[PDB]
This record gives sequence, structure tokens and C-alpha cells, in this order.
Amino acid sequence: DPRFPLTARDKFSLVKSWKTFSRNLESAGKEMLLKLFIEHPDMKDLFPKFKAKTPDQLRNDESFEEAALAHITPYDQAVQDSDNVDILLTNLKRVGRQHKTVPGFQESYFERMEKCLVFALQTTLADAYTENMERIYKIWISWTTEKIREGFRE
Ligand code: HEM
Ligand SMILES: [Cl-]
Repeated sequence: DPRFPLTARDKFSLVKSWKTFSRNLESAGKEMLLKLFIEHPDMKDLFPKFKAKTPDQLRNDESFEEAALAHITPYDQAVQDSDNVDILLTNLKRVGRQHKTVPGFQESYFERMEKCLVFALQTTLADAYTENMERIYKIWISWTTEKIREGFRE
């Protein structure tokens, strides 16, 4: 499929690396959203509950657990849908479509997350976050953002 960003070898390397990573999906989902709130503290106001809290208060907060999981599981579905490009495209476009109802949401907001996902992958995988994996994730997460953006424009 010409639409899919990765070669067959890099695709299998992705699914292998992600499935060991998805063992701590809730933990990594929390660290991803916290990194969004650390780097871009304006994003905290879209979730009014998370404004007053320290980083460790959120990690244990149940409303943060649900929000963190809802942001990491589309990426987990995306890796699962790597052979089904058409289902992969539908799911990522639907994700970008959800944000239209959110007041004052911008198209450029989605790109802030890929910096935070690589952070989540770095801390969770640790020594499993290899030189080869850093390259593969860089191309892949950038591509998912493009398709999430497509759902927001359309
Ligand atoms: C590109 C990565 C992102 C993914 C995969 C993602 C995923 C999702 C999903 C699946 C939903 C729907 C939740 C549901 O009803 O089940 C959602 C809603 C939402 N997302 Fe995102 N999102 C992303 C980026 C962002 C960014 C950058 C922000 C800005 C802080 C954001 C803020 C929100 C808000 C405020 C909602 C609605 C809150 C609610 O009523 O639940 N998201 N997101
Ligand atoms: Cl398909």
C-alpha cells in the first residue's frame, strides 16, 4: 500500500516494539498527557479539572486516567491496524473529527502530541528504545498526526 509510511520490515519492527510498550499503556498514556501539560500549559485549560493539580496528583486522579487512556488507545489501535490501511485511516480521521466540538481547538494542536508520545516511548521502553526504533517512530507518529489533521479539516 502506497499510503502507509513504513516498509514491511519497519512495520513488523513497529508492531514488535509497540506490543512490549503496550504492557504499560495506562502509565505511558499518563506521562504523554503530562508532557503535553508541561510543554504546552495552555492545553491544561481544555481539561478544566487538571488545572489546579501537581503532576503526581494527576497520575493518581481518576479523571486523568480516563483522559490519558483515551489519548493513547487510538495510537494502540493504529499499530493494530497497520495492515488494514483503510481501517487505520478511518479511525485516525474519526479521532481528528472528535476535536471539532471542542471550543477553540486548532489544527496545529495535534503536532504537539508527537513530541510527547516519543517522550512516553523513551521512558517506558528505556533500553528498548533503540536507534532503529527512534527513526521508525519519528516517521510513523508524524504520519498519524497528518491523518488526524485530515479528519479535522474535512
Ligand atoms: C493527536 C493526538 C490525539 C489523540 C489520538 C486524541 C484522542 C482523542 C479522542 C479519541 C477523543 C474522544 C474521547 C472520547 O469521547 O472517547 C479526544 C477528545 C478530546 N481531546 Fe484529544 N487527542 C489528541 C490530541 C489532543 C490535543 C492536542 C488536545 C488539546 C489539549 C486534546 C484535547 C481533547 C479534548 C479537550 C477532548 C474532549 C474532552 C472530552 O469531552 O472527553 N486532544 N481526544
Ligand atoms: Cl482495510
